[PDB]
Amino acid sequence: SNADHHAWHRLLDRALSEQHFQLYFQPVVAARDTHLVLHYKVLSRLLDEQGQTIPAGRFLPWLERFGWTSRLDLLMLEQVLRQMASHEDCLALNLSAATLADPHALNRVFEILRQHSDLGPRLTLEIGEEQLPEQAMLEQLTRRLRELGFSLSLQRFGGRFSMIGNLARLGLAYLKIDGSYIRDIDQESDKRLFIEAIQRAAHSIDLPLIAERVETEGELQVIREMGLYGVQGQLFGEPAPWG
Amino acid sequence: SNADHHAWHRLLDRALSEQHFQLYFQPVVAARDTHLVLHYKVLSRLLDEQGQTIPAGRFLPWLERFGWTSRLDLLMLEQVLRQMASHEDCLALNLSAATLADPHALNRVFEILRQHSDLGPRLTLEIGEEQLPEQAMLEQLTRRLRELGFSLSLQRFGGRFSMIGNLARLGLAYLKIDGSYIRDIDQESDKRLFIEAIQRAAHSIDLPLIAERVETEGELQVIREMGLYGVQGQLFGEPAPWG
Repeated sequence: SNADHHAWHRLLDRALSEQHFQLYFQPVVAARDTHLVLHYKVLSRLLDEQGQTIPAGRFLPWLERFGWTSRLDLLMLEQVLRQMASHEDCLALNLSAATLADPHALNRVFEILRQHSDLGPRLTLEIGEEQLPEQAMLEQLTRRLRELGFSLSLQRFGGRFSMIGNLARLGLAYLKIDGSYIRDIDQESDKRLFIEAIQRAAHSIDLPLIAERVETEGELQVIREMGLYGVQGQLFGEPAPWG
Repeated sequence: SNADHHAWHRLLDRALSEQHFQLYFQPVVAARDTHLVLHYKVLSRLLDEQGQTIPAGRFLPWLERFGWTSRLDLLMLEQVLRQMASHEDCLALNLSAATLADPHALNRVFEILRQHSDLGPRLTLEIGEEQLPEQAMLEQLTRRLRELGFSLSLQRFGGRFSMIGNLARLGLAYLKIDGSYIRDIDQESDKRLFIEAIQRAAHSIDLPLIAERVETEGELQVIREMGLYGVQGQLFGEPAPWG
């Protein structure tokens, strides 16, 4: 694969520099009524010669090996902020540990955000739990974002529940729960006790909860019945260009 | 270290076959009154020529590399059950993933337990969360132990909180919380929110909670104030032969 590295490498580099990434939008909706959307998660895709889509699951890895993940983040950031002037809907954008660990990258982000202060309300940046900063830089990060008027969320949440307490300082916009803790909850009640604990803690600190990766009407009903704020997943069609 | 392997190897093998392990007892006590003991955790030590002690932290690793961890478990088991006839106090014994993954080992354990049915009430076997069996074998395990009249506990608990729900089926005697979630709780309030969630879930299923590794009077007070059942740690002297 000495070569494959070259193929992908020569691929992504040009995609970063030429803006070959397409903007795709996954609806995140209300558990109580899935016809109500809360905001749209923003996804990045690539188009093959045929026009077919290429998911990040197939190219992120390559971005990681090359250490260009920051490089993307920013392309999406600017590209999105640009997209957002055409409308007045709420968006959620992905942020990568790669971009956070790199001081130069952040500062870039803040420089960008500064140019688009008017879109603070409508843009929530999401970072993953799995790949998360130390306590100190995290509180700093939210401060920097509060000053600029932007919201921060966590996703893939659930494994670092132990840290639930430090989240209050912050003022996260919401908490997106890893869909693994929700999978077949309809037929595996042992899973609900965990969720409850979350709600009782989240509710406690006025943090809304969104259920990630809901794939079946069964899971939807119990989430609805347990009263979580939000829901997203395959169960609501595929993501898609801005229609 | 090609040699060190031989040194330790020729060491432990003889200790397993000759019974060179010494029985040591760490008191686990009531949070509300540390003069009340609930049971004694059982520890295994080795004696150097001088008489000084040798903690498992220094020999377990070697036992792992050689795959003799099961081999020990059973030595302790029998040795302990033997110790227990001389008294009427409650004991807690360590059980290793190594022994659980090995069908032959278990069966040995059950064969041993069968010979000492009269000591069911007084012996609680503890297994760690970190190193834990799949769901199916776990429920089977407790069944096998219920039939024989012995109690099971979890320790190092907290990281796999997500599994809290499946614990009800079981009938664990107690839940021993990893002392990492308790460290400087006196001065780090962000830690208490996590504990609360635990209590509200544990209490929910009538599972008592014990705080592992309490090292300071500060930690003790907040645990006491939050109302956890049990406490153990360096703060209550060193372990020791049966006095």
